[PDB]
Amino acid sequence: ANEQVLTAEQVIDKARSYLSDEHIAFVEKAYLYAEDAHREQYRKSGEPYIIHPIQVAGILVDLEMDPSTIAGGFLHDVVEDTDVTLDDLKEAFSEEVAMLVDGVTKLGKIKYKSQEEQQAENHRKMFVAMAQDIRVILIKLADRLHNMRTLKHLPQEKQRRISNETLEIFAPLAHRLGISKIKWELEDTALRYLNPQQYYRIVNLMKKKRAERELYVDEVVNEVKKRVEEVNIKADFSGRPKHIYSIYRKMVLQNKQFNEIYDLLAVRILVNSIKDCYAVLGIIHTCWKPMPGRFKDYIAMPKPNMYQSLHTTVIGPKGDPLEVQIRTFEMHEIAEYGVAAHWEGATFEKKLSWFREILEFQNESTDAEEFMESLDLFSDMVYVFTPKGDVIELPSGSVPIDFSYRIHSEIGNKTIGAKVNGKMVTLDHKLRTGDIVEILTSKHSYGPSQDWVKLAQTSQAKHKIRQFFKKQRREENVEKGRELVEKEIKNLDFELKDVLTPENIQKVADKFNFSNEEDMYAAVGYNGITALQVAN
Amino acid sequence: ANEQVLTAEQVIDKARSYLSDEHIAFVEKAYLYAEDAHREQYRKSGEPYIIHPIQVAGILVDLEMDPSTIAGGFLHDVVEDTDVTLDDLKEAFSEEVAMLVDGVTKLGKIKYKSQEEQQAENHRKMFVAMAQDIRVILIKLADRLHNMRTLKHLPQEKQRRISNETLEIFAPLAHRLGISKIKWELEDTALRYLNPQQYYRIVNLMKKKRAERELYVDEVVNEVKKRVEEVNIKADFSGRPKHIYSIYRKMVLQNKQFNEIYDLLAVRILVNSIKDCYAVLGIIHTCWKPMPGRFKDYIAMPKPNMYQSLHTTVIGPKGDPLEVQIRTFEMHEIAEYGVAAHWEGATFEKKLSWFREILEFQNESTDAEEFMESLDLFSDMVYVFTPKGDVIELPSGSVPIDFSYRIHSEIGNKTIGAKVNGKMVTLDHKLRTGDIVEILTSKHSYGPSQDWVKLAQTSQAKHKIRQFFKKQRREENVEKGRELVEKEIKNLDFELKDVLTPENIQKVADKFNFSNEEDMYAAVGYNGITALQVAN
Ligand SMILES: [Mn+2]
Ligand SMILES: [Mn+2]
Repeated sequence: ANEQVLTAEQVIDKARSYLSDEHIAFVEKAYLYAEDAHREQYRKSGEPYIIHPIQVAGILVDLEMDPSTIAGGFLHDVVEDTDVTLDDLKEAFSEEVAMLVDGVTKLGKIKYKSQEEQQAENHRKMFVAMAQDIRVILIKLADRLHNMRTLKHLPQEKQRRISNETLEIFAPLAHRLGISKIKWELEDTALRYLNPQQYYRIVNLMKKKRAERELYVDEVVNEVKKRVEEVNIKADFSGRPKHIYSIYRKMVLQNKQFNEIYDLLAVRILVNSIKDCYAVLGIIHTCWKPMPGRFKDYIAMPKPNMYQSLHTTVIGPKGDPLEVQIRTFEMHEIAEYGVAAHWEGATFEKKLSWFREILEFQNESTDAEEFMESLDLFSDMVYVFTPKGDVIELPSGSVPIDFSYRIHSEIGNKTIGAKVNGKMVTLDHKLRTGDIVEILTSKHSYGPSQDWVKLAQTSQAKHKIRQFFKKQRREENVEKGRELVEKEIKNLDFELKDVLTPENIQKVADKFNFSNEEDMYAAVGYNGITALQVAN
Repeated sequence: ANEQVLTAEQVIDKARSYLSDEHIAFVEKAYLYAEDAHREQYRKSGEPYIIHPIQVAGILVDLEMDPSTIAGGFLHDVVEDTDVTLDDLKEAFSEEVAMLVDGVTKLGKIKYKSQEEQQAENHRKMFVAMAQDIRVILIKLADRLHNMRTLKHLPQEKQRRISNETLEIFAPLAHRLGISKIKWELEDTALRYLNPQQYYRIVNLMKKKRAERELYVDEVVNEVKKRVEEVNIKADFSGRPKHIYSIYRKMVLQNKQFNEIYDLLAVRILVNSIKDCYAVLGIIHTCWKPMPGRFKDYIAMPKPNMYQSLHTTVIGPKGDPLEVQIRTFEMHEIAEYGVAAHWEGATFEKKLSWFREILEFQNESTDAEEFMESLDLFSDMVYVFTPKGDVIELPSGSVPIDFSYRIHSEIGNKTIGAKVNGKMVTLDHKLRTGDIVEILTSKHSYGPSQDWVKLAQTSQAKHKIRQFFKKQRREENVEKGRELVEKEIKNLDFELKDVLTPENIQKVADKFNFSNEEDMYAAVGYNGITALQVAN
């Protein structure tokens, strides 16, 4: 059960799968240089020299990085391990590859610090100063990952020290950049050496219940898709296996004994848009009761490492907890491969600076690893729920009036009150995201008031209110131009015309050839003398 | 048939409908000052003095402008018409109101220019220099609108000269700012004096056919909503009456005789989102054949005056032409009341500068009033059609692979070719917006290739391709770890084990307690010696 060592041709072809011929030639020259560098110069364990740089470059290609990063990973242990120097590499390929390799070597030359967070900050500072980018950090993370994969050949004390350095520096740094695969693998492979007893205990504890958990998952997945595809929203997804080191992270927390750890490796749901995300949220909330306070909105409040999802723990099946996760495919790419997945005339000027800034804030974020509300009122769209499960979007600052007019026009016109998550609110009340809103309606009502056009936020609601008021004005002027001028014209003189009310007078009113007959009456709301002389 | 003169209390209450008490006090003080300014100082025609500023301020409130603009409209004819000077106004209220009133008066003091476009540019330059904003321009447009409304009391030559100045300067300027109501009213009321014969001819020509046109509309509206509400997308809308001066604009064009003017005052459709706009577009294209080249996308290529809609002329009912318009409610607010509808610590710094820039480009846009493709590849979402009418969104640069994977996962995996609007295209072909795409599918196919992950643009398609390749790798390693090691272990020695193939060896393979039994076979794709010794 050891994943094999890949050859160089496979890595070159997998890089060719997403690169052009020039980058392929660059990485091939780098590979040949790395081969000719350590020739007749092998490891202490007797294993060939090029296996380690080849695996580092393969892990880097697995992240699909820039060709300079892959060349540096091929040439990361060439300067101080062989006769080739830094000037040789700078003359060979470029100055940037030299910077990357020199940074990797410098971070290989580490120093002890009195404090732990301070040595983490020193490892961060070396990078940030020598490379605002992560290319050096990525190459070093690949080096450490391959070291963790081939650690069993080393003495046990060295194994434990390397695993400690990984758990205290490299794995939290990988978490800082959003690269989650490397984080999980480093954490698991470090716990395997630091505490093999707890590692295998967690493994064989997950073993017994993962069968009934697969059944729980399959059933909940089936029900979820059967109730989601009805609202005509497609979503490819699967179950999320909870990795071991997170189990130990919550396990060592004395309160969170393994039994009834409330996260129980629930299902993730990948979908196309954010509105679809919140629709799936509402559907899951309507299919099962959510546990209070167990909802986390990492979309409107993204994690500082760009993580973006939606977590909610519900009652679900027979088993009490299930913490469903919902995110989009871009959000999945981010939450999986961080900046490397994210990675214009010059696309490397603002990129590395923003990455340095996100790392300079993620240091403080790692000093307090949990929620630690960040920054905000930046989001423009709030997604509100209907009690049945439907989720509708509104501009931030929208009122329940906008909600009602978004549901239906007639439903909006006859609005009286509003209930936000079971609370009698005012129509002026602002709408947050996620809260469930239901409006009070009755056809026995005149309609809106003059204040509705002011306190509304959605343009649609304002438009419909203007339309309603204009219709009312038209009917008002028509009632005037019927009754008031039906008397005012010839109060006594039309007594015959009050006896005989024919349609020929309609025709003599049509010779004015205004827009409409209803308009023939509506114009009277302004002028009353025109039809006063043409009563003939 | 003359719309009445509104009082001051009505305008103050309508401003109160969307303002606070302080702005109401400001506009009330401005109104009282305007009343006491021209007291015992009436017009040449004998009409009271305050009617004109009151109507100007009422038109400004109808646009719901800032209180300073309404105060200036109340006080636009106070400086040079009364004893009150500019310093009096500057000491009374502020410096900004003084700037606005002085600009209005300066543009009332106009100069003749040798060229027509040059005098239009002079009228633009006076504004832009004295006010990068439109507040002065808005007050002057309201002044000119009220002058056009009360023009019948003036001599005919003065009527025609004022209407000419309106048609050559004020109406095109209102069009420059996107304010369309004022543009239409000014154009119609100017054509009424400049060419009453053609005005009333167009009126009584529209009269005869507008009945059958109302029938055509009602029927098309009914069919459209009946076929749109089925796809579960709501849209409030109505018919769009074609104003008279546009009829004359196309009529004076010798080719476009009134008969079969291809625009025939078709229906507009207001909807919530842009995706809904293009969905309505596809539905209308599937219900009736579109006329070639009669489609205009003013959403992806907005008019320089911020106009944003979607026009398409189709065959429709018995009658040959019908040019349906589709836009959102924000787009409707824009296309109706321009910048005044559009109108942060300081919200007036960038606003007026951007408005000045849009006017400095709309001058050139008015020198060539028609399409005049502007700027671009700025839009991020391309909306593609399915031949049935469904419209799906993609990121710009998406390939038909992304389209197929967006339709369905299985449909995507078995993709072979693609047809864009009836043309056999490559899967590498980039997708424009609006074109109809249909992919070729067949379950007799292995699946994607290594190039698909590269040339795809949607993250969802890349994710599904990675998943497919990983499933194939798993099954490949399982086939290996069945056959190759089923022989390689004990080629002759397991002849008994080839005779007896029981499930107890499955149990001795389960004592390794790896993840899954399928994983018990999949791990053999890397290591083949572990199960070689435990054949017992
Ligand atoms: Mn190394
Ligand atoms: Mn005036």
